[PDB]
Amino acid sequence: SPSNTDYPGPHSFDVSFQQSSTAKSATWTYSTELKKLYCQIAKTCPIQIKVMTPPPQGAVIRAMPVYKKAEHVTEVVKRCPNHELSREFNEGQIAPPSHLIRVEGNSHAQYVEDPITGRQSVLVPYEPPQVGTEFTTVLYNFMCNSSCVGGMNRRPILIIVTLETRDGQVLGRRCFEARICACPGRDRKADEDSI
Amino acid sequence: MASPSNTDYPGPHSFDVSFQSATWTYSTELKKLYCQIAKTCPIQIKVMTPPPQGAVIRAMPVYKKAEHVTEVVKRCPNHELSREFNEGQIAPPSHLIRVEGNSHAQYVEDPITGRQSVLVPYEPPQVGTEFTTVLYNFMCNSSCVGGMNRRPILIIVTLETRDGQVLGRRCFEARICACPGRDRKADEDSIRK
Amino acid sequence: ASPSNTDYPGPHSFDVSFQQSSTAKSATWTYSTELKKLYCQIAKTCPIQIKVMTPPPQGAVIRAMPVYKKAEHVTEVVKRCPNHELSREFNEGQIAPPSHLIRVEGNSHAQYVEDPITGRQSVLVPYEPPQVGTEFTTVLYNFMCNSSCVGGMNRRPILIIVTLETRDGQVLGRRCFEARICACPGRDRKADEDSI
Amino acid sequence: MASPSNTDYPGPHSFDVSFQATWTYSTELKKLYCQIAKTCPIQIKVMTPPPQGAVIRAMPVYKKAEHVTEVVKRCPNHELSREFNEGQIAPPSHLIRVEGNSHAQYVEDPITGRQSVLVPYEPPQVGTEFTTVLYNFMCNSSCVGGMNRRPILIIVTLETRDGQVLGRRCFEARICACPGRDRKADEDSIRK
DNA sequence: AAACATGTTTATAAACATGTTT
DNA sequence: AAACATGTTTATAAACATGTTT
Ligand SMILES: [Zn+2]
Ligand SMILES: [Zn+2]
Ligand SMILES: [Zn+2]
Ligand SMILES: [Zn+2]
Repeated sequence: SPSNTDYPGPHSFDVSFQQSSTAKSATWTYSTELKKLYCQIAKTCPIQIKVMTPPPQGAVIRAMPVYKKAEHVTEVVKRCPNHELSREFNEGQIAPPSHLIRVEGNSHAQYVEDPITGRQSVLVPYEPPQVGTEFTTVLYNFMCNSSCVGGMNRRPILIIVTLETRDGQVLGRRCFEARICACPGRDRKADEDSI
Repeated sequence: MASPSNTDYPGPHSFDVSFQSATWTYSTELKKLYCQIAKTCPIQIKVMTPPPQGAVIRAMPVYKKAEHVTEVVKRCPNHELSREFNEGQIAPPSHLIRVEGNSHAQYVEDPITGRQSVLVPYEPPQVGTEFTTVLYNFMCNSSCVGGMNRRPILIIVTLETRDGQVLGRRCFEARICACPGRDRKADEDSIRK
Repeated sequence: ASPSNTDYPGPHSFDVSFQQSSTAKSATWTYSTELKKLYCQIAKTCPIQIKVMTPPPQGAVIRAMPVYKKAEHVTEVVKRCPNHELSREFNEGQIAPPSHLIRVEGNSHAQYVEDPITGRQSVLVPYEPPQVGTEFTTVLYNFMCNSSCVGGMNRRPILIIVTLETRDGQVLGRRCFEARICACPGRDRKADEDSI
Repeated sequence: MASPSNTDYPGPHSFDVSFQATWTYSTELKKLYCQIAKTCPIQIKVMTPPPQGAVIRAMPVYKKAEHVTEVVKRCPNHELSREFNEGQIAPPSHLIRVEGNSHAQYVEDPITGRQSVLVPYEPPQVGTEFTTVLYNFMCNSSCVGGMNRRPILIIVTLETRDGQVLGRRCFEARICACPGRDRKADEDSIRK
């Protein structure tokens, strides 16, 4: 299984989320001390990338899902069959109906599965912020609820975004739990009460 | 052309269907069958004069709401592809309604309407019995995402002639779920408005 | 392959049967004819009647072997549970291997055997014709583990396979019957009868 | 010698035992009802600190005189089972085990053949009034081959580093399948 | 024999978790 | 959001099966 350990690296690589509009019906929200994303299915979710020094030639940013619990870590993460086949979300998407993770607003994006692992992930060429901007925004879409039967089956997962060299070297990586549900607002308020 | 009818029609042979926290339960006041997925479901048929020769009983599911009638009812992709319930089995894996215990049961998909249904040759009751029994199994919960997506359905059981002329028709709403008992009691308290 | 339980009267019209089952409510054993099933308490002796219409061969013998009733289990040797195999109780000064489920009492020539390859256990007795004026040869069998014995039969129904053989193991006839070793044969048998 | 004593003896340190479902304890019948191998929390209480190598021994013994002379052990079935016996420091025969303590030491008297398990005594956590020991019982009271439904007592003894008994408390233990059911049973049974 | 004892199974019912509708 | 809807998981109680005691 792939590594899920925070490694800032040579470019002080960092992933973060802008203000999570706590306005009750927020399409997504992020608990900072739970290191957890609560996101509605398919809704666009913006991620902030910061680097302390410019990364290499054609570096890239990959996002890969994986289960949190040890008993499952071995199993790939993809869209439950019902969602892989249904008409919605698939209309005419340049992504494979299997991949739980999609990127938005970036035609240079490229999806991929590994023959040896059969692990699914999406890659995007790194691109420095625009003038007077501190972050580089990547737009993500999560295609299955974390409770789809025949898929995540209510099994927690976590996103492992990593920065890499044009040819695979791991320049840095960060991770956060991701619960893609219907009421990120409620499911977060509640999780913050279990303690 | 139009969506299959759902109006009760006893017909020349006075054709009628009826039912005898168990596997299922049937509300007569709501004419609605509550039942667990894939569990066996006994339906009693009754005629007052013998149907013709190759007379058959066909069961077809159709959405209840006008908003959905035109869409064929089928199993959700999950279940249609799952090995569970489809291993040793002659029913095409997509058909919602199957009938167990009758080798002559034939499943059919309309070549033009795309609609699916299962027939069973008509056979009078056993001697000293007043009811011919048919055993249905329903293969998807009403709530199956990808399938019924919780849209209610009607079961249209129709007595026909060897060559598909309808001679009788009875209909009932079917709610395949995990807790027929609970849910039925819910619907019953709901009208206790 | 898992030993044959097919009824086969053979050339000598081999047949096993039971005398009065004395119901008594407290019998040490009882036998249902309609269920072909023997009910009997652990270790209590069990008289079984053998009949033949023509004398069997020379070294002709009678072997009794337990085997599981259900296909799902038929491949597992039937033996005593560890508890009873290790216990001093019943193994006191017996000539019989402590692991063997079926024993025979009142016969010095009785001989226990484990198949080197199959590892199956059985007990044989040299067949002897009945005493003068008696129609049946009698064989006293003992069953050393209840059925519900944990780590042993663990409530898995068995069948006993009594067989008539030639001195050299050729089967001359074979009969079978289920065998439920319990504490209240009277109750359990009535139970099975109401059940139907 | 004679069979191990079972009379409560608080002793110089006011040694006492108590209990705060997988288990339940009847105070009127001084009896513990609990499921097999499941974890059992027992609360030790003293009023002054015991000596140095002070230990807490737990030893099981038959309740009835008809059986006291017999050592209480696991039935051959469980003793030989892979179940509960895989990675274990406790001998597979020992009925009582202690979980959550690497210092726990199992002993079998060379002469009496009796088996128990000791745990070094350590005072409660700061702000806590009780030292807690976690015990596991590896056979059902009913195990054929073993207890064979014969009732047993648990003799928890506070001892000197060299085994001189300093304190002693006892309680009957019934390891069964439904502690709730059985306790209610005995309870209704005496209410008669 | 009748009543009890005691580990397993079966049945019922709440409590959960989480998506949709009012 | 507040309420509901609807499959799962947990908790409880009965019912069983079967050996012992009275
Ligand atoms: Zn999905
Ligand atoms: Zn389905
Ligand atoms: Zn045994
Ligand atoms: Zn045991």
